[PDB]
Amino acid sequence: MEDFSVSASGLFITNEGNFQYSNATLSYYDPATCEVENEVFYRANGFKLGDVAQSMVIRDGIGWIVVNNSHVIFAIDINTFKEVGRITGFTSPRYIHFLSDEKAYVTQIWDYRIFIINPKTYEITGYIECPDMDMESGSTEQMVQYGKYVYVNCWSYQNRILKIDTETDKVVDELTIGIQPTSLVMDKYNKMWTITDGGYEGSPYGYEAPSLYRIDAETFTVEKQFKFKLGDWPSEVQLNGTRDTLYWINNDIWRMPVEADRVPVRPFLEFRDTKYYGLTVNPNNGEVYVADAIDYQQQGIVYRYSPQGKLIDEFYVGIIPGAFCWKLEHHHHH
Ligand code: CNC
Ligand SMILES: [Cl-]
Repeated sequence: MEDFSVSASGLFITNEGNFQYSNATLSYYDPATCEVENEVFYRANGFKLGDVAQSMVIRDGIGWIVVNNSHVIFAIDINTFKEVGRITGFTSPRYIHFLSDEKAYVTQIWDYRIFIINPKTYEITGYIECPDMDMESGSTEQMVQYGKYVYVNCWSYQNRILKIDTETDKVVDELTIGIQPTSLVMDKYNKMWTITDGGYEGSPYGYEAPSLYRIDAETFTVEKQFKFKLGDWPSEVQLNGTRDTLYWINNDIWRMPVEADRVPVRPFLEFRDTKYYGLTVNPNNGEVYVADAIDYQQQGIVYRYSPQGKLIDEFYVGIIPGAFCWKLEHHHHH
């Protein structure tokens, strides 16, 4: 076991590792020193994260790491990386969304329910049943808040956004769109963005040209749709800190102002026959980080770009780096 006491400002990278090989890891990058630290959860705690580290949220000095195929969320000190607690019993957890210190939602694959937890006591307290959904093909994924409502995309073998009333913990509406919306963000106009992966060739569920959608939160209606090419396998809508510039992965890294009527001809970062897989925008300074899985086998590489697309830095992370979590001392945005 190793003692860490890292920067007040930094960047976590979760590494999924290889599904069913239990080689998921956590990386910590200091943008001021341009130094990366790899395998920091193992190094700090003396045991493995597990299988498919999916996502991470930082709240009140604690990092909540979702380990999808280990049925657990780890709570860590964001400075020492030491575990302060864990929640077990998740079917196959995906994303955590906090409503309070005592209430959060945890989405699942292979379950038709969203888990309700108490992060304070580290307990599962209840379940939200998704309509028209079973265990065999169930999927809830990313979440955004809109007043008293949480919106959630249904990804694997699903084609819906659900609306949850957080005051009753019930799904109160749904919207059917293209198959397998991957990810969900809310822009500063309270308009949601989601991008579909289009399924895959030979899928028992579907295989189609994928789309990027803008969905008004108030009317819960599609306002814009940008359809791509059959065989495209897009992912990971991401916003800048002012929530007026959208990024996503579709071979290339794409950038579009949220009020645009057309996807720009030119991508932010050109495809280079690798596997762009993870994406984030520094919420304070607009710097763009691209996690490249390369070939899903070797150590991944993160590329750090200026908001104008000029390379700043590049560093190795773990295998299949999938997600980022910002550790910021101050947020410039409200
Ligand atoms: C590439 C890939 C990946 N996939 Co697929 C995705 N997205 N996937 C695919 C594709 C594989 C073929 C291709 N076009 O390249 C593709 C699009 C067909 C696919 C399909 C699926 N995938 C699916 C899921 C959910 C997953 N996939 C990942 C394994 C997920 C991977 C991410 C990860 N962290 O592992 C992943 C990004 C990289 C796998 C890889 O090539 N590794 C390198 C390779 C050398 O190692 P490998 O051990 O031989 O990998 C093989 C397996 O991973 C297998 N496989 C891939 N996905 C699954 C899912 C399941 C349930 C099973 C049993 C096997 C697989 O295919 C690979 C090629 O043989 C996953 C961990 C991503 C995630 N972070 O959630 C996740 C499984 C989570 C879980 N707890 O079950 C689908 C259910 C998604 C969907 N509804 O479209 C579906 C299931 C197919 C099935 N039942 O076999
Ligand atoms: Cl680790």
